[PDB]
Amino acid sequence: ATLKVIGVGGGGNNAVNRMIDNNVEFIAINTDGQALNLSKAESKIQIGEKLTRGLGAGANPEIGKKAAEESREQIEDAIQGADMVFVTSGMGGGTGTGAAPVVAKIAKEMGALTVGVVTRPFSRQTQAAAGVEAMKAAVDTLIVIPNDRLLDIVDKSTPMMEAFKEADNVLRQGVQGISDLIAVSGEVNLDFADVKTIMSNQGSALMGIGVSSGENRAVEAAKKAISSPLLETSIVGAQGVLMNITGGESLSLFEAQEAADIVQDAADEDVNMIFGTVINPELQDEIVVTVIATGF
Ligand SMILES: [Cl-]
Ligand SMILES: [Cl-]
Ligand SMILES: [Cl-]
Repeated sequence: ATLKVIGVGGGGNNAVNRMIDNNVEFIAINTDGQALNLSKAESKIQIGEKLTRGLGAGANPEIGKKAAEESREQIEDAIQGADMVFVTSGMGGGTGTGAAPVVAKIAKEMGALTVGVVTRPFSRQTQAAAGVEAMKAAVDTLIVIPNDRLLDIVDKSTPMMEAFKEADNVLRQGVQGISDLIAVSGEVNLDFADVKTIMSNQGSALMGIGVSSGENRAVEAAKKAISSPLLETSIVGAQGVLMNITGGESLSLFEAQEAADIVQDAADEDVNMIFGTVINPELQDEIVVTVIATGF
């Protein structure tokens, strides 16, 4: 499975520059031609050249949205061949904010599992909130992750793709009535209220993702999956919890039972829990635990 990481706008370009420093391709997209010159990505696309001709360096999301639509054909050609796509506009609230949803819409309408990666903190009248809402509408799964843990999505790409495929199958079948899902990785400083606005009023779920390898991998992966402030409060009171651990041939029943215990003890006593264990060679020595909390 081939992955493509697309940084949109100044923020995404800087994110992409850091992640370059494999089997993952990097694309940089921006309305600002001056900034793409500073991108280290092998694939660069300047979008909306007709639309932005004569303008200066602007911060209008609408220009970015229409810039991406003007260059739709160039974007499809660069994404062609991608199984999964990571789209992020990074720490910026300008054109990239508007272009990034369109890039995801293209990746999605091309049949690639499309993940929106949000590093910019948010919660309502900021441009950040508007962008996050727009991205949410366009992607299969939105994932919120600390800016300093950004390299994890490329470093641990194969386990992450298993987690996003799990979220995809949960949505498709409406497991435990879930119809809307946001993913979390790392020490994301948020509570359900900060994201309640932009999720469906019934069927909303939060998925924590923990990945680890080496010694005490199962314990660490399971604890990271529930260590985010967002999962710590949501897991308490959660009427339902979907728990899955996936590893390679080396995954023992001891590691699987321990991970389940850690999640069960954190969860409510009356919680309706579904436990899953999967032996998947492709993970090699990596472990990934997903914990989906619903029914708040
Ligand atoms: Cl899809
Ligand atoms: Cl930061
Ligand atoms: Cl699998």
